[PDB]
Amino acid sequence: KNSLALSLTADQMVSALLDAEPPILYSSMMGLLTNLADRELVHMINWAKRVPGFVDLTSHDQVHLLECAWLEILMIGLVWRSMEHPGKLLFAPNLLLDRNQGVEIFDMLLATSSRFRMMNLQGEEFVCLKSIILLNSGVYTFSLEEKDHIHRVLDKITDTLIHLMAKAGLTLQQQHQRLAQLLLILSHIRHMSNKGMEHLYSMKCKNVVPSYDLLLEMLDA
Amino acid sequence: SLALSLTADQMVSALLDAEPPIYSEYDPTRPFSEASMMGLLTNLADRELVHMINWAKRVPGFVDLTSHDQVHLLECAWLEILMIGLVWRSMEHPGKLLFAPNLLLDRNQGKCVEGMVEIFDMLLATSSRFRMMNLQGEEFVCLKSIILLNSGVYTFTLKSLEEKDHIHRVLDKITDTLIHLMAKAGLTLQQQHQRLAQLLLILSHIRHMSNKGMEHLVVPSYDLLLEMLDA
Ligand SMILES: COC(=O)/C=C/c1ccc(N(CC(F)(F)F)S(=O)(=O)[C@@H]2C[C@@H]3O[C@H]2C(c2ccc(O)cc2)=C3c2ccc(O)cc2)cc1
Repeated sequence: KNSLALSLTADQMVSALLDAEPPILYSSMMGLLTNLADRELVHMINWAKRVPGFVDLTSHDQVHLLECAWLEILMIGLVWRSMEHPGKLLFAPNLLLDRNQGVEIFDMLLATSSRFRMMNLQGEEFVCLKSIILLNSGVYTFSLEEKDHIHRVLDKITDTLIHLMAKAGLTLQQQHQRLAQLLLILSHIRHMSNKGMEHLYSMKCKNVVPSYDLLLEMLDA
Repeated sequence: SLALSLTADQMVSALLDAEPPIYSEYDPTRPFSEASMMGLLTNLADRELVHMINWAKRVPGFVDLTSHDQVHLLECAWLEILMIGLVWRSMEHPGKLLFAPNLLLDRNQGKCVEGMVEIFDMLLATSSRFRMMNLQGEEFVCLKSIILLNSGVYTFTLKSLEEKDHIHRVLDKITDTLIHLMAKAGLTLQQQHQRLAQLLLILSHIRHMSNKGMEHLVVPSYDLLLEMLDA
């Protein structure tokens, strides 16, 4: 493809993703969280359309990626928002919870926030990671041209991460180490998403996960 | 500990040397029932686990951890480790899963067990991805060791902070090792960072498959893992 996305510099990629960032939204615990997530989803769709390369995909492939990524995306945002509140999860500025208000999944989310803190994760890195989640989470479960495009965009995001690190003065060795540390946390975000989904099902909340058709209609709108 | 003093070459040699052996029951009644196929796979996994513990003990850094932390890591990783091994064995058999030399199954056979075809299809896609990437054996063994160290590190006092820090340093050494292998192969710096990312991103898919596998469902107990570690 002669795609605009593939011509982007590291700086343009960061700029696009920072510009696409949704606002931090305000708020029965499950009731509150469901209402918040539902409002977040609307923003997520519109954000996804702004991730470079995402709209080059067929509508079907866009929906597939969103279906596979949505809860991981919510989670990573939660973790980012909570990074400067040790021991707490900032679901919203008016819904900031500690463990006691929880717990298995709460504890996993808190450990991720601690990891982000210990690594001094930067906003520019965060937005790259969130975009990787969107592009990567569904890419192994899809056509050939689409997968190739996704992987080329993913490679651009890698290049962008490395450029950011090099600009901040990290040595080559530090760059590769940090890249790996950031990407390895994604496996834990996937794990938490799967546990979350298993828990949404266990609480009889199958209804609240967005369907293929819901996402499709939301993308078209 | 000297694990963190290893060179990239020594890390690769240690991991290659540590590799566990590769059979299923001879002449099982075929076709399989749901019960009989699950019986075969359970028997195979159970025997593989014993060799997995022996392998884990030889992953540089692993035995520096407390016994409790060793078991925690194995509890979190065991299914992913079995699955990556399966995917690796299956690379040169497009459309098939080489559970054992004598148990080579296609996706239609996954249908014999309720819920299993979906996991089979994900495993097959991973094998195709490894093939498309020309995954090398030296890379494979690094990735498998990453899984062991990474999967449970986020779900663990001064001691605990030192345990986590040690794990992360060993993970850093394996990263360095992967990069060295790539640089030695002649990849450009850009190509190196790209391939590293591509490989680590597949690990999130392996996680996913393990989680789904665990669900749809014979899981090894804390006590069994601990006994095997001590023996
Ligand atoms: C009646 O109220 C109750 O008793 C039940 C209370 C309760 C409350 C949360 C629980 N989880 C574990 C966590 F986050 F708490 F640690 S979670 O299921 O994995 C699930 C995941 C994550 O936390 C839940 C919630 C969610 C998502 C979609 C919905 O439609 C409704 C809720 C998430 C979320 C993350 C980021 C964000 O920006 C917005 C939402 C578990 C029991």
